[PDB]
Amino acid sequence: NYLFEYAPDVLESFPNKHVNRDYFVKFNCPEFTSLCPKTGQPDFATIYISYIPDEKMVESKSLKLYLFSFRNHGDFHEDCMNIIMNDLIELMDPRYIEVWGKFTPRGGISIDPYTNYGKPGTKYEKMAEYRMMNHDLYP
Amino acid sequence: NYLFEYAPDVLESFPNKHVNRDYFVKFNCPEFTSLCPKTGQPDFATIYISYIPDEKMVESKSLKLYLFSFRNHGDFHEDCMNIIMNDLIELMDPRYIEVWGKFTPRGGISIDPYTNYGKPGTKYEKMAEYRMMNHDLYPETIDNR
Amino acid sequence: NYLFEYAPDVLESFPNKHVNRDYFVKFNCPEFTSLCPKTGQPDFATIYISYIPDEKMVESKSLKLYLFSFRNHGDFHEDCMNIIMNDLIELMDPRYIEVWGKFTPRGGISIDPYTNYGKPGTKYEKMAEYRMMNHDLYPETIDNR
Amino acid sequence: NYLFEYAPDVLESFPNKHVNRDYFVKFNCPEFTSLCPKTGQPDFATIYISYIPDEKMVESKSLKLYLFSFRNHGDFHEDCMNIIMNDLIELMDPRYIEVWGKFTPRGGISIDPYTNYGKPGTKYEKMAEYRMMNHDLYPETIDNR
Amino acid sequence: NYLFEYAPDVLESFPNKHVNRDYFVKFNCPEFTSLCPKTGQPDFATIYISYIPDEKMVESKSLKLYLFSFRNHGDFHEDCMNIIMNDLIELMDPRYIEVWGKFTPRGGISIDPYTNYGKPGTKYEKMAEYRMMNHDLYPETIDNR
Amino acid sequence: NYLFEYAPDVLESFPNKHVNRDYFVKFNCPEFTSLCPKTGQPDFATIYISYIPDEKMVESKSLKLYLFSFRNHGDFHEDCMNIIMNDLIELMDPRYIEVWGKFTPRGGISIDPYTNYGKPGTKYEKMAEYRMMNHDLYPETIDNR
Amino acid sequence: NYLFEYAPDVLESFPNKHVNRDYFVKFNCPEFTSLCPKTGQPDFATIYISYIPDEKMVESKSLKLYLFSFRNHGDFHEDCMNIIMNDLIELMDPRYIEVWGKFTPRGGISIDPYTNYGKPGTKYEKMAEYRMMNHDLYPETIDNR
Amino acid sequence: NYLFEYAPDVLESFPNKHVNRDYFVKFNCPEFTSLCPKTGQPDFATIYISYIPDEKMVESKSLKLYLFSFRNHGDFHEDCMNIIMNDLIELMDPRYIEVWGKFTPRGGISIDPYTNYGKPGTKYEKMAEYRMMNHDLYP
Amino acid sequence: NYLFEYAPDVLESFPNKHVNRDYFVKFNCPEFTSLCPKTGQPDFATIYISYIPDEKMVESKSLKLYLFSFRNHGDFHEDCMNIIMNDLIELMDPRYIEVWGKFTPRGGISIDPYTNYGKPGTKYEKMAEYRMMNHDLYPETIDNR
Amino acid sequence: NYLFEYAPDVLESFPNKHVNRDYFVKFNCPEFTSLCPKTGQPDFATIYISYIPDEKMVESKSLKLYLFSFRNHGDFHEDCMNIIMNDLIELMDPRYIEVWGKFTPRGGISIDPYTNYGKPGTKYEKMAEYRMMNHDLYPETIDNR
Ligand SMILES: *C(=N)c1c[nH]c2nc(N)[nH]c(=O)c12
Ligand SMILES: *C(=N)c1c[nH]c2nc(N)[nH]c(=O)c12
Ligand SMILES: *C(=N)c1c[nH]c2nc(N)[nH]c(=O)c12
Ligand SMILES: *C(=N)c1c[nH]c2nc(N)[nH]c(=O)c12
Ligand SMILES: *C(=N)c1c[nH]c2nc(N)[nH]c(=O)c12
Ligand SMILES: *C(=N)c1c[nH]c2nc(N)[nH]c(=O)c12
Ligand SMILES: *C(=N)c1c[nH]c2nc(N)[nH]c(=O)c12
Ligand SMILES: *C(=N)c1c[nH]c2nc(N)[nH]c(=O)c12
Ligand SMILES: [Mg+2]
Ligand SMILES: [Mg+2]
Ligand SMILES: [Mg+2]
Ligand SMILES: [Mg+2]
Ligand SMILES: [Mg+2]
Ligand SMILES: [Mg+2]
Ligand SMILES: [Mg+2]
Ligand SMILES: [Mg+2]
Repeated sequence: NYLFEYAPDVLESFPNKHVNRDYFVKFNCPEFTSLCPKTGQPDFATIYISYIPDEKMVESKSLKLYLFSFRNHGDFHEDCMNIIMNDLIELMDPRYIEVWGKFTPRGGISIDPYTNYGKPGTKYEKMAEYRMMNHDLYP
Repeated sequence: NYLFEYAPDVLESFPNKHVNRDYFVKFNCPEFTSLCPKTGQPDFATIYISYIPDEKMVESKSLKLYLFSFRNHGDFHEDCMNIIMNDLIELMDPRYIEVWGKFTPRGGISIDPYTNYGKPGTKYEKMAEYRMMNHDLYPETIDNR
Repeated sequence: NYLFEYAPDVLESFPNKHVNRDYFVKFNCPEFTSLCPKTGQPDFATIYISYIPDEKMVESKSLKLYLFSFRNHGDFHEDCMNIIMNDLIELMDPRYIEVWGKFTPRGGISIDPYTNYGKPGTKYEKMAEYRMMNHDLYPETIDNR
Repeated sequence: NYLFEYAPDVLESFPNKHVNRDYFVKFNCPEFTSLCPKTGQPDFATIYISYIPDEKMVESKSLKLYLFSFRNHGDFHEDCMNIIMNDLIELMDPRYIEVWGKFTPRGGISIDPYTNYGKPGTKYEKMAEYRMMNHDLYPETIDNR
Repeated sequence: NYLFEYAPDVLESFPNKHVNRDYFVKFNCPEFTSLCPKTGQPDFATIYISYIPDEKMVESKSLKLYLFSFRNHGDFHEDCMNIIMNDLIELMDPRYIEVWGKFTPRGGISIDPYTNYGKPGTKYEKMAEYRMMNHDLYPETIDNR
Repeated sequence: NYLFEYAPDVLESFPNKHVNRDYFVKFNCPEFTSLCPKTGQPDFATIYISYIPDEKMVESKSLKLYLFSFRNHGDFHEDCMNIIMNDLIELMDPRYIEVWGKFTPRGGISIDPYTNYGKPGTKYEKMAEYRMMNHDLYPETIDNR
Repeated sequence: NYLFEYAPDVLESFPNKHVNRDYFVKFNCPEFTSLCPKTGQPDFATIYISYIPDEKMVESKSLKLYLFSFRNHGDFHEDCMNIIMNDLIELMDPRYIEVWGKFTPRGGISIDPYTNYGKPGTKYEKMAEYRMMNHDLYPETIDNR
Repeated sequence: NYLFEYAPDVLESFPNKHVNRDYFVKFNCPEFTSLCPKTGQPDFATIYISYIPDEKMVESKSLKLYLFSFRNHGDFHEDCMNIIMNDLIELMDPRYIEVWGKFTPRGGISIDPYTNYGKPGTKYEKMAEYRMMNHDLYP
Repeated sequence: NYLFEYAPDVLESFPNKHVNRDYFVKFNCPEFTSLCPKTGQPDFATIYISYIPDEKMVESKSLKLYLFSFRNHGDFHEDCMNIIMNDLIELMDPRYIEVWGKFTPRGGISIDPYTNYGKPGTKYEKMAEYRMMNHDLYPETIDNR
Repeated sequence: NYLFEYAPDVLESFPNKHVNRDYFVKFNCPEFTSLCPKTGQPDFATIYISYIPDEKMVESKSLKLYLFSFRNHGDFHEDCMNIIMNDLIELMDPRYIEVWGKFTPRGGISIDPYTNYGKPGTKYEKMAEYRMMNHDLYPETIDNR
């Protein structure tokens, strides 16, 4: 009973009851897999998704169906992370978000795509830039 | 007989005998459990609470009884952490507090909410903000085993 | 072009380099996944496969593909570990084989099936029998994280 | 929506498609909790349950509900392990089963009861006596942390 | 209040509801401490106590009270493991019991006494001998850190 | 003989032969134990104490004697880490010092107090604040085993 | 001032208060050091001694002083283990003793001598022989790190 | 200053001062390497050597030069172990000996050659057979 | 046909698949060995090599061979780790590279050299500089076994 | 044949063939032992020594003899770490050095002194202050075993 072709319509949110404070929520996602765009051969990752909400929070079970909808779909690793992040923004429009994918290595290349976004003009935009900068120093 | 419905009133406090300095007290709470509000399904976590006290300290036995009262209480994980923190800010009026909840997976996915608080306009507010900006730069590895 | 419906036909063998000898060959697959028959929801495991060949060895590439062929097959985990063992037995006529499966949890519970075989009448059958009587005397610590 | 008063009847089985082979299945159950009989206070454990089937497997979702069904039932740990074992023997009439429960400490002491059973008059009874007599020759280091 | 000088009387038992089976129960006890009989200097150990009950079980809190009773009691470690064993034999009349204590080092050398018992005349007696013959065949690495 | 009620006087110091440099010395102290002030029930912790000396160092055996002096002394853990810190500040007048205690759990919850200090007015004072601001950013996994 | 030349005379013993049963006492001795007889080069080991006592027990402090006396004493590792055991058989007249020495590598190569002894014509002689026949069936992994 | 072509003459022994008792000595040897006989490509192992002496013991430093003398020599893994064991017998003529080589795996094959020998006719001959039998059950 | 005298010429490169990106590529060599210049005696290590490519990647086969070419080269370990880094830099023009070396002990002491580089002027040079300032803040426990 | 009374003069250096690059070299030294100054009793440690060279490397065989040279010399642990650091600064005049000593426990307490140095007025002095101020933010678990 499961969309395994790409399905952002599945994502869902509930209100944040604590808009006064900045807090962090992290989803750990070790069951992520999707198709590789050229070969067609499955790829696998743990996805770590962290966000500071503004007014809307993503619902867990809807994030899980969302993540499954990748199982039978192909696009690259970097884009894949931007896709996930952008839908999550579209969904929540949060103060801050980051999506870090850790793919099983293939040739010694730990292909570990990292993206983030802070709300434009705000102190989050600078936190993005700062966290991004940090990311490489010890990934 | 224990009360397993939500009970902020249990919480008790005693005077900090060492107000003149900043120190950190941590509680490790591996035995935490509650209900998913939509499902009724139980959910489990380890909660870390750390706080620099001002004039009042939380008494452990009461923190135990307080965390038990979640046992048959539905709420989303993110709310619980915020609610636990608020009851503690209300009881204690701390310089600084953080509550970090690490829940066991559902549907493959586990939720780690982290909230903090510094006393407004003080060096602790800026502290809350530095530890938020910097929270979890190096996320630990999670395989669900 | 990869088959994501169950596909035994993709398994291939080659001549064992030392028939003279008993050596274990070990395969370790951290990315097996299949469907769960009741609900359609995906399942995840690391499969450990060890065997002592007679004349034939499984071509390690083709085993990878074989395992990916489970990605849309729907079966229970116990059954899967037995299908994989059987298919490998049919392909290879091994002296000894075992397949151990470590699933990620569902509902808080994870399921580790372990199945073995040794050639009937041989000391390999004695070996499989002893390994079953002694399997997992000390289960590893599991907290779903 | 869920039963949390003790309910054996929630247990479900399905046929073993591989009756003619001995294999092991393990359930890791890190989310168990019940009440202490005198005090009323919550107990916590990881339960490991490994069993060899004959004709009936226990369905995991149903084992889940069955384990939940202990959240508000009080019993001593030793009892609980034997009750769980007994309701699983009832349900499935298996060749061999073991239940090993590892509880969080109280008063500094933690209690880890281990119970097994092999179908009487068979090699499995001997496996039980063997696994019992060799039980925990090397107990894992415990420091309560 | 809490008796800190030695106290067998505290120990309490309750019937075994499952006498018709053999099962093990273990107590992990990482908080034990006692006195050295010449010097008067405290010593510390983790004690493991595993036993197969017959009709009576030891009540957990009474055990914590019984082990507290060594806090200001002088004895050598070898004697303490035996005394502890004897008081529990006397209270319980168990089918089998063992007491393994791991002490923290002194002058560079730690002492790990291990004593057991089985009901004289029975298969449990032979158990004790087997477990004693085979005790600690692979001793763990200790580096005093 | 050995004083088991609290005793600052025992502490002793000796000159630092290397005052013209900053260096750290740590004491690992896994054998500490004390009383709970309402109940009277013993508690246990590993305490880490690290400090940067100025002119005086703490003499190791005197420290063991000083920590013994809490064995029959009632206090809460938060106060003990501070008292310990104050007696060593008073004895030593160190450039920097911290005392981190990790207690064993009670009713499921362990308390890890962390306090520090640096000479007021100096760069060490800023050290203390930095180490306090950045304390325990990644708290360790505790499961009470 | 301590004596660091070989000194069997230091060893002291006290009565076993529990002669009526067989129990094992283990000493972990991580701090053992001596000299290579040809080189003068110091050599280091961890020694495990385990023994079922008869009427006499070795006193730890004396075992400490005894093992120190190797500090400036040359002998091959295999001899030391045999000599340590003999001094202990001479002092104690035990039912059973084993001494297992694990030395740190020289020239890439480390030497693990293991010796044992059962009281002649008794069930302990047969014990010495069973634990010799079976010694180290599963050697632990050594990489020199 | 080191024989790296095969050199059994290097081995050396000293008397056993305790001929009354059966005891075990084990050498752990993680620095073993030699040449593979066909390809010519280096192979690597930990060698665990255990013996119960009779009257003569092997000297450590001479066992180390002996082991080095393999560095530049080629023969198979199984033979290699029998070679080491046989020289050690020739040297010591012990009550019991076993040589277990654990080579870095190459294709998933843990090529872990195990040989032993008990003194012919004695209770060691049966201990050999028994330990050999044990070896496979959990190697 | 393999060269066992030092042979840089055997290293080969290929086009980086994602120049667009920063990914670490990691090589892990558990079987490096070379000669020690003073004494002629062989030396052993595990070499860890990580780098961020620009346009070129080292062909992993040829790196294996390159490393085997040290088998009769005589040099110190610090020098070796630098020769290997240099040769890799010359071959690949990497953005960032580091080589960490873990030798087996000689005389009781083991030597772990660590060397890095980042393209001069780039943020990679900032990266190498920070990694050197922060390298091995917590050395792993080493007991030569 | 060997010096075991303290002897700085045994230290030897050789030129750095890679002067124009900062790199780290670590010495793991698990075999260290000295005498306690008052008691006369043997002390034991693992010493970690990491340093960045300028023009002179310390030769390891000579560091070996230098460390042996402490076997019969008495000093306190804190002193010994500073003496070792100082004789190594003398010998090599390096960009940066640290000596971290981890000693076996006495009276329950073990002492782990950490000392560093960066060449004064340079970036290395800042690295020392940094590595000092961030020293041991997470102390390793110690249980004395
Ligand atoms: C149940 N506890 C539950 C169900 N869906 C959830 N979504 C989020 N974000 N958090 C929860 O705690 C959820
Ligand atoms: C889904 N795969 C599923 C649902 N219930 C199960 N029960 C058992 N025993 N095994 C499974 O794989 C199950
Ligand atoms: C509470 N669960 C409790 C209290 N006392 C106990 N004693 C034993 N043996 N087992 C328990 O589970 C106990
Ligand atoms: C003190 N507890 C002490 C001192 N010496 C001892 N020797 C032995 N064997 N056992 C002890 O418990 C000892
Ligand atoms: C007993 N030691 C005890 C009981 N309750 C406590 N609460 C706090 N906060 N600290 C303690 O040390 C406590
Ligand atoms: C020095 N301790 C040394 C030198 N050679 C030895 N050979 C053997 N077998 N044992 C030793 O302890 C040796
Ligand atoms: C032999 N390789 C050797 C001998 N002495 C050494 N000293 C140092 N520092 N490094 C080495 O590789 C050495
Ligand atoms: C013995 N080595 C000893 C005795 N007391 C000591 N105190 C300190 N601080 N350091 C030591 O190394 C000590
Ligand atoms: Mg995990
Ligand atoms: Mg885990
Ligand atoms: Mg623990
Ligand atoms: Mg240890
Ligand atoms: Mg733990
Ligand atoms: Mg090791
Ligand atoms: Mg080691
Ligand atoms: Mg330890």
